[PDB]
Amino acid sequence: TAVVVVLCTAPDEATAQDLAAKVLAEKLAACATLIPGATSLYYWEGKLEQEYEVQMILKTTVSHQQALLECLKSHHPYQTPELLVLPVTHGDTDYLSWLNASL
Amino acid sequence: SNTAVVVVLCTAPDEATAQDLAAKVLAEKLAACATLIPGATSLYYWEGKLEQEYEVQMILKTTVSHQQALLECLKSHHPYQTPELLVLPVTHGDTDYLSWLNASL
Amino acid sequence: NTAVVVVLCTAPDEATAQDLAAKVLAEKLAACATLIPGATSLYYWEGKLEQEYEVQMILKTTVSHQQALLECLKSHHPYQTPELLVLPVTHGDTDYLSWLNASL
Repeated sequence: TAVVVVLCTAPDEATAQDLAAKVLAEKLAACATLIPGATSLYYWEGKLEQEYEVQMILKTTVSHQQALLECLKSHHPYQTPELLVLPVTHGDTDYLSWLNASL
Repeated sequence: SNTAVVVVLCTAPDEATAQDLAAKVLAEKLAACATLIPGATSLYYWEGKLEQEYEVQMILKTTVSHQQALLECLKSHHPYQTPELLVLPVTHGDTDYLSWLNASL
Repeated sequence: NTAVVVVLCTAPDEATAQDLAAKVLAEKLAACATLIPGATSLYYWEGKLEQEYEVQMILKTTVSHQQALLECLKSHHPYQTPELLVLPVTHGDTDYLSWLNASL
């Protein structure tokens, strides 16, 4: 029942949008915030890369994190996309139960 | 020594609301600073219906001793019924920056 | 694999954000950097409600490199005391975390 935030990035809004809609429909996450207009830098096969991406912030619970990450990975176009889980130590009571009631 | 700090996530319907919300909690000294990232889209089922709304992502910084009050303040002034209100722990940061946040409160 | 963390840093503009990112990536203090332009930073400064348009940075590194990353980011940052906060990562895709660790 403990809530966690999940970070993921997608190559464009379309991919991010149905990636979100898919895990939401599967009830593996209660909410998804998409932030386009981003840029990520990193090395890949020896070269510094700079890609345009959409930042995804999903909310779920510890109990569903593994399943959410699996689902996101399988549907994600990349082989190994960004999939990170951050802990939440506190939140509005009403928002937390709505969120739990949604999974 | 500095009190532990936290990051608060909250979304507002538009830039004007995000700004009023931020100014309010900054004035109340419940938040040291706030970052507003407009252009966001939130997807979630609301009462069985898949919604897709334009949102302004807010990231507020404060200390653990003010988090409870910050959330309550944000909830009161927020137009939404059940606004997103989550708190993430900051396990480390630049000492000087952490002092400024503490001093600001 | 060492525990992974996320570092938040705010830059005054894209040029600075990208240079900071390129720099720490080259020094191997971070494995990835996500830059989000168009962000607004509100806070009080000696009586004035400051409203700066800045760039939100999200960097990925490990706990064994967090201090060095912060020190490199700070000194290369044009500001004297920029936002530098570390958030813990409690879990993640095994292959992604392995790649983050391998990158450092």
